[PDB]
Amino acid sequence: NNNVELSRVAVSDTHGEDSPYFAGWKAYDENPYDESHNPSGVIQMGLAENQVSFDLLETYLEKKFRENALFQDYHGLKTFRQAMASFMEQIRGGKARFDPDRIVLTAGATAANELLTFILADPNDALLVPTPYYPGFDRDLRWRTGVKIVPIHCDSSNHFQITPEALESAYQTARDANIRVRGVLITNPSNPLGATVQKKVLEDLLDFCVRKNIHLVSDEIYSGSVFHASEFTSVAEIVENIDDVSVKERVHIVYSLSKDLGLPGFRVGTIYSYNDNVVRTARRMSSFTLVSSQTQHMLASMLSDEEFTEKYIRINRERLRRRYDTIVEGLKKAGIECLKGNAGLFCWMNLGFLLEKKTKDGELQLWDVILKELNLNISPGSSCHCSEVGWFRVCFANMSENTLEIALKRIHEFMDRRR
Amino acid sequence: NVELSRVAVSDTHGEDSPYFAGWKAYDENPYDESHNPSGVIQMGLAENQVSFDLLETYFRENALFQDYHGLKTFRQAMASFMEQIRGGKARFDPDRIVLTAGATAANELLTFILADPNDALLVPTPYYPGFDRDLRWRTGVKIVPIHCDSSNHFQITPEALESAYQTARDANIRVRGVLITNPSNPLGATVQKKVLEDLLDFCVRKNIHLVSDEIYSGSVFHASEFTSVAEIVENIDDVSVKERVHIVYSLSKDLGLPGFRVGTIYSYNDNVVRTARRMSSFTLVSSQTQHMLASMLSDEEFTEKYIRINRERLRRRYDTIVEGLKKAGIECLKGNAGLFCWMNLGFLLEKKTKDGELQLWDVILKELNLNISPGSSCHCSEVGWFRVCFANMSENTLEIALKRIHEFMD
Ligand SMILES: Cc1ncc(COP(=O)(O)O)c(C/N=C(\C=C\OCCN)C(=O)O)c1O
Ligand SMILES: Cc1ncc(COP(=O)(O)O)c(C/N=C(\C=C\OCCN)C(=O)O)c1O
Repeated sequence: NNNVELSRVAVSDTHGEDSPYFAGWKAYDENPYDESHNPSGVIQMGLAENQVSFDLLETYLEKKFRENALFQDYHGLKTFRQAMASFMEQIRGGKARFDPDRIVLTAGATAANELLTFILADPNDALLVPTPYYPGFDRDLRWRTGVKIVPIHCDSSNHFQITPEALESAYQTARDANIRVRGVLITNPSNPLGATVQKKVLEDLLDFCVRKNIHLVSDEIYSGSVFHASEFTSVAEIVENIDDVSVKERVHIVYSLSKDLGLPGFRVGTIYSYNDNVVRTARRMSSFTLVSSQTQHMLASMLSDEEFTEKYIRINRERLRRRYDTIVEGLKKAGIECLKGNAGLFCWMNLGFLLEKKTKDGELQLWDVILKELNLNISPGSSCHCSEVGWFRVCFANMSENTLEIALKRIHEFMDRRR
Repeated sequence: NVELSRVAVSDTHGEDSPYFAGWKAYDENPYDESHNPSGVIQMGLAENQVSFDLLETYFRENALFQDYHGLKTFRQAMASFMEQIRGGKARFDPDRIVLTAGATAANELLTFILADPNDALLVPTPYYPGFDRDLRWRTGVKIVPIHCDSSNHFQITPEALESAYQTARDANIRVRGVLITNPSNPLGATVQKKVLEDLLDFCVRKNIHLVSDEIYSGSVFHASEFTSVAEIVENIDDVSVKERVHIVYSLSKDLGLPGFRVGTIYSYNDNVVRTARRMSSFTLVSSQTQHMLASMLSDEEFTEKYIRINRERLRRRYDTIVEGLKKAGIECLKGNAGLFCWMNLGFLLEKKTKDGELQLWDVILKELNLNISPGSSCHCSEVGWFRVCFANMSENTLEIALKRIHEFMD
């Protein structure tokens, strides 16, 4: 006899925890920085969390049960989905409108993307994802679904943006390889690039999805963190300009309050689908990952406070843009370039010029030095499947001004030695 | 036009079914004491309101906490709360507690961990209709029934386990475990300690898993009649036996908090613990909710008394409905736990068939404006049985519902 057996999924490494993204976070837990009693400790810059605006929520909740405890309906509180739909309209500046009856809540966007993948792709089918992308997709999209990721290659020529030749090449290469493609999943604005997607690129992408008869999933979890509202194009805007419901039926939006509101612990995700069958199916499936009715009830009033949401979103954009400029201008003093970003909680930092040669193990060696001599946890670009080595994602939104300044000192101090 | 996955177009969502057709019909004309007492009274939903008044009489760091270990305070509260429910007959290490969004998530997640697509789990009939979705819809895993009949109050026998296993072998389906409900839904009955030990020996001999969904453990009328598989493991000394036992629990039924989506897996298998915790990223409990409940669920004073009083009211509510149904000439199976009774209407049947049972089920939904669950939606092997929920309603509403059934038998 042998030890009682677990499933293939259970012994698979697709949980993604043998990886630089997880090891650097682990190195942070063993020696965390602290201004007062460990200024030599590891500064956490590898986690995309937003604390720069959190005082607005603290100030707001200061100034202001049986029903929710019994409410477990898979639609979610009608009151909260109105708050969510209105909050999403405010993020997009009225260039889109959201019917609360189409809102499906999930425990964060982690749940939403896996759920949508269950709905749009069979096991052994594939989704196209532009590189570089959020390492967590390698778990979220694949671990339990049997679905595969086919990369859409992007390089620095066009600032890592989708080109029609890369969409056609990724699709056709897979189709010639007897891999069935079911859709494209994009991050808009991008993680890890911190960059909006240009409107015409999204329009060509939607046209491409029509021509191949595939789906378009747009993960817009950083939409409220675009530095300037007018530079963001949600796929909702491209679809609102179309009454052809035959076209609408393939577009789905993933959103979450984890990044824009800085509430990751509350696990508020949503799917907004223009496909009525996906809505009905996603909602039944959300039974496996429902949002606490307590937090829905708490957040509903705050997220419907049109006065407060207008102010929060405006101010959150400015503080993130302000941190982006702080860190990008700090790195330029040290002789380090970043991609020009216009959104998100992270900058995309080019260190390829410090490498042995453009190889993967050279990037990890450098990452090891930044993690052990500089005591900074940042994410190596190859764990985001970047096509060029030496790029690093650096998060700037989860820390105090001074902690960012000290982190900048260590890097500036490190470049002086290497010259 | 776009294609969706087989999972998306599948019937396994289970809503083209009487359990959800009657729950539907309730929404179109819902009862309300104030402005519609002729409306549909909901008796098809196992929810517990009878003890909620006891709860009523009783930030930056939380918002940022998204760790899949869960709050340590809340894992401590859950573990001590689960020990109090079992009367100290078992001990729960808070470090092994894995939280999920309800037991709905927990059973599906465990199914992902314990069985491959196209393998099977054995499930005793009758069983919770939601399992037909939860264990199968996204997992590709099959349910092979363990048949039970009324001769022994629908309890598992060593023989039924073995022929059920043989049935899967004939279909070239590999059995990976048995999932039981302890106490039973829809029977409302504890499982005898002897039966659980014989079940565990069967799982050892076939080297398969045993999942015990004990979401109704706090609703056993007389605490000593309940045997958790945790008590049986507490006194086993072979690790080969322990390693296959996993407990699912939730605060939805015993505490009446279904909306907060607090589920847990307590597994005696360290790799299931670690895998369940990684997999719980897809279905985490709100940290706000963990925090609020940690203080309440660690107040052993309040919890010891809450558990005691909830047992007494569910027993009396059980007595109210079963004695109400007997007055109308209807027998219920002898139950001792849960939020529902198991009602035999087999004598009003047109043809001792499944078609006949649903036809009769249609009458109670239309004419009586009562949603109750037909036993064939629980895969009962005998026709004419119905699950009737009694804890999701007021005193007044239950009396009104009984009166409607009483008149129908006239
Ligand atoms: C593009 C994208 N989608 C979904 C998620 C999941 O977020 P949720 O709504 O479940 O809270 C992330 C989280 N981004 C990160 C994940 C951090 O770990 C926590 C995962 N919940 C990151 O550091 O890049 C993300 O970047
Ligand atoms: C044995 C069992 N396990 C798990 C669950 C789900 O519990 P939760 O996910 O809240 O922790 C139920 C709910 N059973 C019912 C609840 C249904 O509500 C709607 C979802 N089907 C029922 O009517 O039998 C159950 O009976």
